[PDB]
Amino acid sequence: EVEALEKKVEALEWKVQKLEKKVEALEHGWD
Amino acid sequence: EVEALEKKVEALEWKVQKLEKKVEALEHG
Amino acid sequence: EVEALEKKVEALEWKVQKLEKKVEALEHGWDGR
Repeated sequence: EVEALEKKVEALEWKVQKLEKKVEALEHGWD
Repeated sequence: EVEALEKKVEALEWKVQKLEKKVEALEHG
Repeated sequence: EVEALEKKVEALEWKVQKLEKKVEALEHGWDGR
């Protein structure tokens, strides 16, 4: 059960860092 | 303790999915 | 182990909430957008 939780958190941490990059690009008008 | 964590992870999982869809829209129209 | 999950989860909540604010601001064009 906590092993399953840990995989879920690892994937969230990934999705969230990708979201952070996308949102910063949008905020800053990057590129 | 663990059950409470499971609730928090589900809540986060849902919010991140909504974020992904909205950000994706934002990148198009 | 479980203590570590709990801190990771807490971090995520702060970041996810920051992301929602930013994304809503972008979507509604708040404060010039």
